[PDB]
Amino acid sequence: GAGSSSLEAVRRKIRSLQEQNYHLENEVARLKKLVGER
Amino acid sequence: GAGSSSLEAVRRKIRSLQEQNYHLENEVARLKKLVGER
Repeated sequence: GAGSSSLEAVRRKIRSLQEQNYHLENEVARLKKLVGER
Repeated sequence: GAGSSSLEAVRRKIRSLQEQNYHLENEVARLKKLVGER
C-alpha cells in the first residue's frame, strides 16, 4: 500500500538512465573537448 | 513493478541518474547551442 516503487521499472530506468548518464557525460565532455573554442 | 530490495538505493540511483540525465541533457544541449563553434 504505502510502499513499492517498481523494481523492474526503476531497474530499467536506472540501467537505461545510467547508460544515458555516461552517454551524455561523455557526449558533453567530448563536446567541450571537441569545441574548446576561444 | 514489485520487488522490495534496495528500492531506496535503486530509487536514489534512478532519481539521481534522472536528474543527471536532464542536467546533462539541458547542459549539453545548451552547450552545443552555446559552443556553436566551427
